[PDB]
Amino acid sequence: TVLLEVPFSARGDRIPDAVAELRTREPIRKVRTITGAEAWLVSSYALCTQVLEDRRFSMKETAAAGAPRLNALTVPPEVVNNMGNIADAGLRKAVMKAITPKAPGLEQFLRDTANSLLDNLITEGAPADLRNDFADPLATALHCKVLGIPQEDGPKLFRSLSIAFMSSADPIPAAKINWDRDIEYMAGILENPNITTGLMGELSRLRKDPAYSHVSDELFATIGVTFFGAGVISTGSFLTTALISLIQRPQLRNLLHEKPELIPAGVEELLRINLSFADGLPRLATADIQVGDVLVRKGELVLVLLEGANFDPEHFPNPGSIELDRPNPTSHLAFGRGQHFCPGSALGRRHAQIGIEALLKKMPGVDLAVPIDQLVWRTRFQRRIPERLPVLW
Ligand code: HEM
Ligand SMILES: Oc1ccc(-c2n[nH]c(NCc3c[nH]cn3)c2-c2ccc(O)cc2)cc1
Ligand SMILES: Oc1ccc(-c2n[nH]c(NCc3c[nH]cn3)c2-c2ccc(O)cc2)cc1
Repeated sequence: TVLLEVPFSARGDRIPDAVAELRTREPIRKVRTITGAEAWLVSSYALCTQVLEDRRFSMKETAAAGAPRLNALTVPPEVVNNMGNIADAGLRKAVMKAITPKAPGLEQFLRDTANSLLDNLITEGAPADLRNDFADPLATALHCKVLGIPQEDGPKLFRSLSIAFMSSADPIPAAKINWDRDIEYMAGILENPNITTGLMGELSRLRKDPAYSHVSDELFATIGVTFFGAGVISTGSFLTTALISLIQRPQLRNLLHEKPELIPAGVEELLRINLSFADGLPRLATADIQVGDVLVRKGELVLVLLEGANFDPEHFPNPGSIELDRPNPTSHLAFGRGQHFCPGSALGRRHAQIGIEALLKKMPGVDLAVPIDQLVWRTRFQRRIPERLPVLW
């Protein structure tokens, strides 16, 4: 027998029985990644939070030359430190303000786009693909709006993502090609006088502001590419697997349809049980640090298994069930924790809440149109998603 390998399963509709067993017996244990490197897999809520809240477990240094790797880089090394670069350039507050869902028109844009997507589906008739023809276009449309770039440009940028967020043992030639092309697109956007709204609009004017004159010009285009990619792949994938969890629970579906004011509470539970992250979050130990029964050594790789924490019965009793009245409802790790907590968390919540609200209104009888085992789960990818999500209503 060989050392236990990660990831365990590409299926995003059920957590393996093995996670519970692992968490109970060995909440931190050694595993092998797809590159052949060894790593510590952390799977209890307590130890996951300890790692995420201790900056000596570094995200930046996972990109160091010769480090044990979860997967191959699909960005330049320094872009792993993207938020650190943004903060050092003085751009953190501006980036945050631009990607809030409280921007005027934004919530109405989401509703209009979702409703328009659903009407098209209805007109075509069942079956409909809720991933390719609903959740992902909605994510793509949203991030075009958030960035301030043409809606028409969305599908072209989206096409990079099935490779850009691969979880590969080896570097990917196509990833570099798409990167260079997408970076050039965003640089053009910065020079485009028509682009005055959203994130790219704000970055364009900060670029001409004397207070930012010494900010690297390549960081501006990089922010656009990375926030579009991360936002679209994360919201599209989350909404998709959230719709599966909802569909699998007709009474919850009915309840939220009847009482839509419960939808935010519903989405928060759907976030907690969400299996969209295919791998643990990687960190490199920059010191010798005790984690449970293991002294992690400087230079070693640690993987924070989000569903390990989020299904931990010591923190979330009956973790497999959706409870709209938990006393600790946002304390899940779906958005991470600590220094690198997701900057798009508000946008991600609203994308899901509005998508679900529109869906339940337009398709109250929504149900899977194929047996659940017929869903095709994407492999070697940083997210777990079904290639198609056929439904009827
Ligand atoms: C439901 C939707 C989303 C989920 C589940 C999600 C999940 C996460 C998680 C778990 C992390 C932490 C990664 C780590 O600590 O290693 C993260 C970070 C990040 N997220 Fe999200 N995210 C979502 C939406 C978004 C959106 C809408 C954006 C931007 C528009 C975004 C951009 C980012 C960026 C740039 C980081 C890196 C933060 C850093 O390095 O400090 N995400 N996300
Ligand atoms: O056009 C794009 C947009 C995004 C990525 C991307 N792919 N994978 C990751 N994640 C870290 C990673 C893992 N393996 C290799 N890179 C990112 C990313 C996300 C956000 C961020 O701030 C910094 C990088 C790639 C191409
Ligand atoms: O298993 C591993 C992990 C990482 C490296 C590594 N390669 N290049 C660097 N260079 C940055 C660097 C900063 N200070 C001293 N090295 C490091 C490294 C080491 C330890 C550390 O705490 C932070 C980074 C090598 C093997």
